[PDB]
Amino acid sequence: TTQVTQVDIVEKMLAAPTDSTLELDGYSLNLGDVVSAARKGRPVRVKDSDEIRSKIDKSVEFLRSQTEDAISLQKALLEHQLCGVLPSSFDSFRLGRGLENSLPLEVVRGAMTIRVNSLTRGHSAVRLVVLEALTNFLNHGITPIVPLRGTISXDLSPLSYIAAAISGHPDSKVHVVHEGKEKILYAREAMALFNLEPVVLGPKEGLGLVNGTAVSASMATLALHDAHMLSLLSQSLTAMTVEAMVGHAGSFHPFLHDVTRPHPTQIEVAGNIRKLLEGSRFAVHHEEERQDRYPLRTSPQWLGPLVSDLIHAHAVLTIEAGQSTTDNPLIDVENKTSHHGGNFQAAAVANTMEKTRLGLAQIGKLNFTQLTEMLNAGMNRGLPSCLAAEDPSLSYHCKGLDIAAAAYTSELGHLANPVTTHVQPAEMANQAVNSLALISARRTTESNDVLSLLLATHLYCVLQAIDLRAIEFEFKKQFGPAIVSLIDQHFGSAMTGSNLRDELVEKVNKTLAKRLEQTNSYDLVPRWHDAFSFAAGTVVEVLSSTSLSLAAVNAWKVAAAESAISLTRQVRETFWSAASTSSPALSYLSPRTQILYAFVREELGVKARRGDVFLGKQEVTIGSNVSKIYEAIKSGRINNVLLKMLA
Amino acid sequence: TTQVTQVDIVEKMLAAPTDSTLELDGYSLNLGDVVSAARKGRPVRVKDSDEIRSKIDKSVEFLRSQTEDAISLQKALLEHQLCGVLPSSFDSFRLGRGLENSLPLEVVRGAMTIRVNSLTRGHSAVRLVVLEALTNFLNHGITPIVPLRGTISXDLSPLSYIAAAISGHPDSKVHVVHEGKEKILYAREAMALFNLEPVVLGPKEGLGLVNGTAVSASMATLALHDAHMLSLLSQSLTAMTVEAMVGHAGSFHPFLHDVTRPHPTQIEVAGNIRKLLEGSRFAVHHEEERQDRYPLRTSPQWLGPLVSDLIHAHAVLTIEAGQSTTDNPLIDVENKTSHHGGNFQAAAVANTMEKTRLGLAQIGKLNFTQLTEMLNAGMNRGLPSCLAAEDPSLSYHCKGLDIAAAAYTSELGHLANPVTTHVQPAEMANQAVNSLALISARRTTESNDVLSLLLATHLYCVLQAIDLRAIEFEFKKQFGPAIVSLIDQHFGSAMTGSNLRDELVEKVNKTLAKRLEQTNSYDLVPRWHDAFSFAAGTVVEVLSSTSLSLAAVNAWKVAAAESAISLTRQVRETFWSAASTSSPALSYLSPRTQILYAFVREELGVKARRGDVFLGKQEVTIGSNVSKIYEAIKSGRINNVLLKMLA
Amino acid sequence: TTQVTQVDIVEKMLAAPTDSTLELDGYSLNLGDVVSAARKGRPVRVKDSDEIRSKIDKSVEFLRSQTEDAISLQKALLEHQLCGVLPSSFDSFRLGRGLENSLPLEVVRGAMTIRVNSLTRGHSAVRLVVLEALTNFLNHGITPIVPLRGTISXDLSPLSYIAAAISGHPDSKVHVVHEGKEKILYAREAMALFNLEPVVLGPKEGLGLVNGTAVSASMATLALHDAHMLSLLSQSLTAMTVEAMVGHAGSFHPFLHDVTRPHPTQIEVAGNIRKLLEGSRFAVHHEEERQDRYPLRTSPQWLGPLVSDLIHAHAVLTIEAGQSTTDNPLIDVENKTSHHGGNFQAAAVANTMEKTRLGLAQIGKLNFTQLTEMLNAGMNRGLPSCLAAEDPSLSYHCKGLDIAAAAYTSELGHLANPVTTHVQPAEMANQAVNSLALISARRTTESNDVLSLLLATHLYCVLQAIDLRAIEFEFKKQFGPAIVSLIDQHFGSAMTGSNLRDELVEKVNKTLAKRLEQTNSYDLVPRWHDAFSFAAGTVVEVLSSTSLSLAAVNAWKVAAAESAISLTRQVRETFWSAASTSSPALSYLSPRTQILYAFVREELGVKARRGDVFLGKQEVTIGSNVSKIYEAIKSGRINNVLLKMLA
Amino acid sequence: RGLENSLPLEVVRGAMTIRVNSLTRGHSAVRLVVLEALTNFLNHGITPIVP
Repeated sequence: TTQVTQVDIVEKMLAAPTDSTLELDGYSLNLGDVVSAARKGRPVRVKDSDEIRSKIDKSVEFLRSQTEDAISLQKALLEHQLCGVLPSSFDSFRLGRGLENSLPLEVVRGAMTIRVNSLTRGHSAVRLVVLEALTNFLNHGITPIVPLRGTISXDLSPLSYIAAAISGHPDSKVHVVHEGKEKILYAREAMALFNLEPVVLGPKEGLGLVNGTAVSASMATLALHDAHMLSLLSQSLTAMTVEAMVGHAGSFHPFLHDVTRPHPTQIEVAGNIRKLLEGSRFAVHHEEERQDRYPLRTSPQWLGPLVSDLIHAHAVLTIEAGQSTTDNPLIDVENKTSHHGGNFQAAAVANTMEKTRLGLAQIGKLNFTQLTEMLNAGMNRGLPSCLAAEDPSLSYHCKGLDIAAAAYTSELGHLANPVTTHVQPAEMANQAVNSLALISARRTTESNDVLSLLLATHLYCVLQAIDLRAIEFEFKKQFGPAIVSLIDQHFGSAMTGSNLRDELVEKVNKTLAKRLEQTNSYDLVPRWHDAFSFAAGTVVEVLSSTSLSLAAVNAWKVAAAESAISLTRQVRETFWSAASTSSPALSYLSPRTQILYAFVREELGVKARRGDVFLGKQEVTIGSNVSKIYEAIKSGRINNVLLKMLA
Repeated sequence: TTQVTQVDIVEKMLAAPTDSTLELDGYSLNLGDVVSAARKGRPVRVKDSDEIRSKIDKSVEFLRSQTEDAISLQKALLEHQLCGVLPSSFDSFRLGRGLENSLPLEVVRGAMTIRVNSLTRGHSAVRLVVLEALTNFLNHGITPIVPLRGTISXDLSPLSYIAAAISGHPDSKVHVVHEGKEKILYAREAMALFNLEPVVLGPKEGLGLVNGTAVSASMATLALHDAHMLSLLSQSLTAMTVEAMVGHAGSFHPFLHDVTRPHPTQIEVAGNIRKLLEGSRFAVHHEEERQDRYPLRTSPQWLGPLVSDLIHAHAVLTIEAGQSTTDNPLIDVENKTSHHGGNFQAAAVANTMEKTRLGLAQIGKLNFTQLTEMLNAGMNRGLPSCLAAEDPSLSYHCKGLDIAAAAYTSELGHLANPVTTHVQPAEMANQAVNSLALISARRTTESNDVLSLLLATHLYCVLQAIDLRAIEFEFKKQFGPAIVSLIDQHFGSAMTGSNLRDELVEKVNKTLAKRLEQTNSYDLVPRWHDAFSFAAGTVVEVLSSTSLSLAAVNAWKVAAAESAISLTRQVRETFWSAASTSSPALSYLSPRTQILYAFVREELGVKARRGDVFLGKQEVTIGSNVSKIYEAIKSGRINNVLLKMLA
Repeated sequence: TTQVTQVDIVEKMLAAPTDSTLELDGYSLNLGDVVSAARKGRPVRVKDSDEIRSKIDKSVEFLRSQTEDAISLQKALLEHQLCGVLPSSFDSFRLGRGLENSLPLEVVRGAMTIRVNSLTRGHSAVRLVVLEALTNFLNHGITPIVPLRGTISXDLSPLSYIAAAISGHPDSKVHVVHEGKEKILYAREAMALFNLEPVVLGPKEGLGLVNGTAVSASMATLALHDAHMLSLLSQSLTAMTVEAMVGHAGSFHPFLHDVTRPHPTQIEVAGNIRKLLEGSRFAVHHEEERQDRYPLRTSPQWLGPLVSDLIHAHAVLTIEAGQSTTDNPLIDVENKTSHHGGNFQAAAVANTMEKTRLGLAQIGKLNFTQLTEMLNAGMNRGLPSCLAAEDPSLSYHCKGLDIAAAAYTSELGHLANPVTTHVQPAEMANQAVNSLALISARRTTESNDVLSLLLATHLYCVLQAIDLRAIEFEFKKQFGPAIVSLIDQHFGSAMTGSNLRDELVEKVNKTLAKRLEQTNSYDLVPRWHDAFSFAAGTVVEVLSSTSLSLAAVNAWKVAAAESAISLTRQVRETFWSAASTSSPALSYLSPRTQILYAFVREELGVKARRGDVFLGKQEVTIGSNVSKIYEAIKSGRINNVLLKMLA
Repeated sequence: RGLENSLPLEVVRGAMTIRVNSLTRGHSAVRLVVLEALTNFLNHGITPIVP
């Protein structure tokens, strides 16, 4: 639909407050909201309504009227569910290790937020003091430690650990930061510290808690949120690769989408890239009288299908996470009746994770092909061998990254296979079909991580590639006239009263380019002597009817190259002398892509790399720098940059 | 969205005329249209309009104004494309074998239809006579033979074999039916049989003919079409299994979907099933004081997500097949400019196919779990062992089908893995990313096929099950009172003046049912003696205070069992004596599901099966029957009976 | 182990007689045997021995001593098994279509052969007359029609259709050839045409006939057989590509395998390639002072692992197909005891198929990367653009095949995913684990097929490449001196008494080669003018101190280029005028690889291609030719030419 | 948490052991003092953090 783009969605999510308290009313909770609560420690509370309180209280009352095994049964439903694996002791912990078998804290916080929001719909019949137990945990930084695996997503077990924690189970353990450091204390031990009192689960109040898809919906919401970002970064990387490659903006022309193949997201993607490329002095906007490969040229038709899936996933997950009661059985109250269904079958969130993971693998394949092309000397239209600043003979700057990019891409491929086709006949066959939503959600989450390493690698590389390209442009700017000059100083007199000027200038220059594009692997000196050497053979053809010794041309050849090698060395020192805030790239880069350049180059401190050898020094590794770009993506810091350049 | 459902789409598709000529205008082509013209030999033609003819002629005229190599180049860009593999001779052909390496006929006709439509948009710049070359071919049943494999769906090769066929190529075979029998002639050797004249491609009139998605879009349209039907059949099968299982309709109540988890497609599927179940005597509609399993109870939330993808896929494909120019370059006549993009990257159609194939596996899994549960004596609530009409000892009716069901399901799982993750650096890396659309379409088509096998098998089995259920019902109808009769005849006098009446009849009936549930694998005689034998134990409890000999009750037992044995044998013969058109099943089945039962039991001839042993003969095999149902699905005959019961 | 190689196995298989009758004795059956009897209509029979007949009769006699229901039960355990799907009528059949849902003929014959062999072991307890029922069927070309799908390879159904065919079932069709043409008759309607008498199964003589792996083992044997050939063809293709690429044979030196990484199969493959490369004029054998890519250089370590699996698979299958009773129960006559186990769980054969299918994808990938590199003008060391004989402008010879290659490879990837991970809780859960052997065998067979398409395409392309290489060689042979000639004719006098001779000839030749490497995409005229134009620049350097006009050298340039243009055009016509049996390629190709070249260029008729444009005509398409090579692989005709060049 | 993006210590220790064992075959041409650098790391519980 040409109304609501991924960007609209990202801006909405990014607008979510982290300070103001989030109010759960059972219907307006959105994806940006759950993410702010899970990761940004946003305060959370069941909306101060009365309507909400009444329907809640009414649900409970309707049940009270239909005291013994009611509580006992709950204990029996919680017992068999606390069956997951977790480190038995703290002795197993090690530096940077220890909690691998536990669900990420943000997933648990997001799960509790979604758990409460749905219980406010007055269908579950669980006391308001129980929902409050959960919001207090969230507001006091108390997060239950729950096993990573064990659920088939009909999320009974992980949810039970949450219930056990609030109900103060003896073996229940929780996580919490106690001024300065983080600790893992027992449930009743943590609650004691914050003056919180353990709740006591009553009639059917246990199924109303352990039933549901809150844990899946939570991790899935975190994953879709991260994937949107990666999607927009991919598009930004495309625009910047079009620039570094000196490609064509025309592939993103409205006629090639809006008109001829009106897929709303093909239009959306082409529109975004078109926008990013506007005002670019790197990319080509017109031609007068040429190829440009699929990685760049077919990028909208490649990413477009993926984007609609991500937009679709967003529709599904906002309904799932903010407007659905996934418990069972459910009460109708106003109609005085209980219904037995299966709203706990998280096939909806599983379906979004399966589709997103395949999409994450398609985005990675696209960007990999663009990046590997740009890193291929015989394909990147002139750029230095491995994006090395100095002589390639002792510099292979990005070769390893080119390799790492393939490694990430391969892994995304395997990760992309479906999880939902591996359903087993669980629970004495009563749960013969289960969604496997959290397992799918977990796989998609790893794919986000792997794509992030790939895209952080691509960003690092294009930056370096456009700086180099900026250097080529600075050089060309001055060498263009210099060629004309050194020509006349050596041939003007050699032949006057002829047309041996406008022609020799046009053919020499046309021959120089032709050869220099497939000689970008040569070290500086040999490259230029090779260039004009070929250029000489061109003068011999235009100036056939002229009086000149072969030593009178060989002098023009050694002088032309000499100037080129001296020029190039000049432009280079100028660049490495000026701070990045003054980079020559900032005068060719589009105003919008210039925003990401500055973010990485200025705010993240990762600069262009000269080359250990040349510098005669081993500087902070490339990896240490890629790692910094990677971390900006995982923390989300880059999100606003992306929004700002695409808004 | 709650507007437009899968049935709304199917209805619209099945409304596509087969006789009325189809006029292509570059924007109105439907998926119902495309299908009628490819599988229903519906006449096609480029709409008789001046507008169409105008822009067509203009696109050409624009080109003609920017001599020799123009045609040559197109004899080059057609030479290297005719590189697929196909039987070199007819000496290879065998009985029911020979064209495995050729593209299905209907796919070619559809591609032909789609090719033309897109050409009418005037972005191509190809003569109208050429478009007519294809239409004539379609109108005369002239379908070229094209290799099954070879393209990476950037579909150059497949299309080339279509061009060379209407361009009269010496080594360009085709397929047609010459009154009575079909044959495989050569291009000009078939066109000179229908008065057709082979066209000659002019300037860039080859690329505008071989650059496109036509072939993929065609096969994808046929696969999505078939998948829509299978998707409806799966819901029908769900309803009928709820009946055969004497399950609960409450799982499809609007409160458990429309109100609690408002996913449009979960509501859509729940509604469909609720409908089909309305007025069913088999399914339960309300209790009064259970445990339906997930295969039945969670079907809406299981199928809902898949349904939304098929509906999303329809939106993608309609725009692709009926409103997009997937060629390159593209001309903007009313702007005097040529555009170089990449609308040939069929990622859009591959996306639909990838998601559809996964959906087909999810459907298969659901129906399999339903079917296998219904075939499990320990889970099917009292149905006969293997759905055998007579004694189980010498009857294992659907044993093989349960196993075949698992076989088809397993195959569906492996088929569902993605194809788009196996992209290769094709064509000197220029085509580093390619959609693989046709290959994916091909795989999805195979899943359509295997699901058809699974659903045909499920249909066969559910039918036999409800008849057997009908018989159980008729029996329980007459046996109920019989029990109350023989009870007095033997007791009554045994203890008059007390309450040993209402109680003895309740408890005996109750204990009689609890033991029959798990004894449905016994023959008939021992089964019934087992039942009342257990009952007699209940008698000893109720009639504790009474004067009766152990032989007095043993007489009651044998009598009861004898009555039951005779009774069941009676209700059976009554069933097998009456034509299916008078089957007692029609008295319990819902009005809507009865339609499917009648379609199979009558129009198909596939009747219930009593048993080869019993009947002392070997009648047409189970398979031959299942094949009938399968053949009804593949031909599309069952399509209107599906719309009929759901519309 | 270093004993027994893949070739040793192939040799042994291709040594299986087709005329000499095959005698089954329950322990000697080979995989070469099984194949000859299923694909080579080789006569089969239960070895004429008393021992065999003794234990057979004894197994029966043991049973007969522990009347009615005995036969009935077997009419029940055959009823429910004939549940597969197959065309209900012949009105469905079409040209080259009709039996897609039936098991391949050869598979049935093989299963038939294997069934019998296992029965001769006397563990079954089935009459000898029954075994003869099957042998006769095989000897008379009577092959029953059995449904393609249905079994989970615990292969009850498929086999049942074989029993019912020789047991004379009314609804049990079969296939046979009645002098001249093949037909599909009924059981007794075909046996009463060959004087055969339908057998009647007695006590437990049905289970001992339908319980087994026969069908899976059969298809797996045929697939492994084909895979062995493909595996050898892949190594042959590797060697020929090293030639066409003028690569290095050093990568196959024994020190880089036998000594440094002693993996038996890496040594085995390295040896095979080393061999084929012995005495090659194309491949380099030693330097004297490079960079072969992994597709060529790492082929032994890439194919080695896969080869070991095929050899391991052979060991598994031979024991399975020729020395195992996969029925149940099983009788130990000389111990008076019946055993209940599970030798019908074909996990063994599924294992072979799963690993073989993955291997087929690894092979395809390797050969694809080799082929696509050879087709890349920028990587193929000087070969013509798309392997076009004439000017590239109007010739893109193998463009379509590079793309088809990627297409086949992508398909191989998806096919390679496992099938054994999709096991379902079949048959009321009694068969909770089942091998899925036949389904896996079926998939592996398809990979055999698609790899054949890929390798046939690779073979076609390498052939064209070496001819073109041969032409380059013949040209370089005569051009070398020509350069040294025209150099003196124009220079020499220009500067006598100096060293401007040995130097000018070296540097010019050197710079002439460096520019030709990357100019192989130019037509011919501009190409050569481009070359010496660059050369002239080198002249100006060497002949710096000499009296010569710019028109003096420009004369040399044009002269040189003119010479080259004429020369190349001469060596070309010399090539196209001589029959292939006299192709200059035979002078450079290794003795062993020449065998493949001759097999294709002669016996197959597939000649090099000059170009439709140039020749001013449209000759048999590339595809029709590739199809020939493909057909040679499928028929197994190329098998002996493979053994011939490797033996 | 913290070291998820690093290879497990045992893999690195096993890698160093295998690295040395193969360098003793006299095909690599790497000084013995270099192989010793690796065994000392292993014997002193020094394990390089690797991505």
